[PDB]
Amino acid sequence: TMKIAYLGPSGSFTHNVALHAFPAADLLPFENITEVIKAYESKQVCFAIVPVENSIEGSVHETFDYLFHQAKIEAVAEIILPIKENYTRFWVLGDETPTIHLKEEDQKISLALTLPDNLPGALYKALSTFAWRGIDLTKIESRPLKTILGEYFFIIDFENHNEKLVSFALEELTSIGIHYKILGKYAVYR
Amino acid sequence: TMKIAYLGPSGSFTHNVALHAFPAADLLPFENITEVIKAYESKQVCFAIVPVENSIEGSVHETFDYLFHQAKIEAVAEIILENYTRFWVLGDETPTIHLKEEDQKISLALTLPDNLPGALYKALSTFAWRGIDLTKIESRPLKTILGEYFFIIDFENHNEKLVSFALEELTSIGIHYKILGKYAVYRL
Repeated sequence: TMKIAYLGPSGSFTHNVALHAFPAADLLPFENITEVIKAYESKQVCFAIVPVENSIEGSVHETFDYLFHQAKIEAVAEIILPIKENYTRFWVLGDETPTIHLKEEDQKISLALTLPDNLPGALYKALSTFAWRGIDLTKIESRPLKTILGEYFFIIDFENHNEKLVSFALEELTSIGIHYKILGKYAVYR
Repeated sequence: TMKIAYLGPSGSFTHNVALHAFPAADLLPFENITEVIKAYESKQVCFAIVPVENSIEGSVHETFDYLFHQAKIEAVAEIILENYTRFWVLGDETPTIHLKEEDQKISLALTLPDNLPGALYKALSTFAWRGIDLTKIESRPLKTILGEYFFIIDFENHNEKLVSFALEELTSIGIHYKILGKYAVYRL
């Protein structure tokens, strides 16, 4: 919690976001999302703040590809910013849940799933696991696995209001042979 | 003397795709994907060739957004080789393509009830119980509010009457669809 990396330059939307999450902290700018996250990995900073999704353009490829393939870091808070495109989701990445007293709007968990034989055909099994328990899917996005055409990993968000039910959901995924990476468990602030 | 639009400039990857797919044709370049499709919409050309999926970036946002939000046209062929690996041929019927035919597929853009992604499992279950294999699932913002999307699914079109019942079932659930294409898949 001392030093915080954000997507530069100074006065950026991401800068504005990092100020609210960490008002007492030393905020250091980095030139691109990859370097922001690498800054944490190198232990220069304590948390990193990056844009992850926009209401018009969609998910930020750079953020999710790096977080899945390379990083061993989690989203620990989400802040939604109005833009005058309209709304963007920003994640606070780190190792602990920071204390943030902004208006809480939601609880979520984000997963990166890969399927057996990397077949998209078994996606329904993964979604049914959460569906039958009434855990609502709020987002799904596919990204290239960077192996061959037709192999992907999936970014899925679910409501995380009932964390113990979610835990069983994840256990069932495992029992089915579906592999997942937890990208984050976090509160959503607007 | 068929005129065909492709994503420019001359010597682009898409040119090269079109060059191999359509050796007898007059190939006209356009500056961006949106303009390529408009070339067809405006009847300047008989077909347009645009990238739909990239090995690194993934699905091409521009292509799918325009086709969903703005155009009322279908892909009539897919070629496996702004993007690098999957290309759609847009037009009104399937043209002669001088590549190896590999597959029959259909791509659908789905919207869900109250536009929340939560009912996606229903759309997928509809195809799953019939043994219709999905080969891709992508989403794009609906451009309404954050958390609202439309969903692109590609599936095998091996059994067309089974597909027809699936669509009926989608309908009965209140899931709506736009057919982005019914097409054969060709390999360069």
